[PDB]
Amino acid sequence: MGPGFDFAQAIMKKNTVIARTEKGEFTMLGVYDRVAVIPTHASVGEIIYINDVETRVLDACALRDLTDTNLEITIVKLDRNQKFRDIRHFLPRCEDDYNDAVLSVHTSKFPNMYIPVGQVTNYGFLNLGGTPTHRILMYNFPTRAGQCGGVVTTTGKVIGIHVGGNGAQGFAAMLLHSYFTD
Repeated sequence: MGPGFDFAQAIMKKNTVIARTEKGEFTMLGVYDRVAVIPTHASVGEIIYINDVETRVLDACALRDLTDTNLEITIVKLDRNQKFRDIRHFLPRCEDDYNDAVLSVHTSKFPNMYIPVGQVTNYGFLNLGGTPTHRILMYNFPTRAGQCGGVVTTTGKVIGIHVGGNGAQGFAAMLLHSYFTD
């Protein structure tokens, strides 16, 4: 409908796959080469389904900050025959607040879904499903089950992946450029 949705659509069309684990179907953001991200509660194992194709996991790392607190991001390297478009230059370098964000989801249940969520707060600490979690972004939109792994964007930036909600608010884990230095 406008330039926010335009940027969101460009990321969804080239940099997402549908990931399936024993814990469900998730939107998965490809970042560069064969490296992607997914919420840690997806419980990635040695094998994952990517667009319904059986795929070996070459590496998976559940990120924690330097205080050994959960960040809810798992970085996965996939034994896939094709690289993602490199989108690391769209990642923010520091923790920040944002205006006018879009949450975009692509699953069997919610295809081609875009949600304008408005203002995004640097919320910080969240008790997420009983797990102390840091670097949480918050938006005042009643996001529901199935939208986990959803990409949060602004015009020109990919800022986070959806990891939960409380029925009134939705929460995303920050993506930072420093996670994907190779």
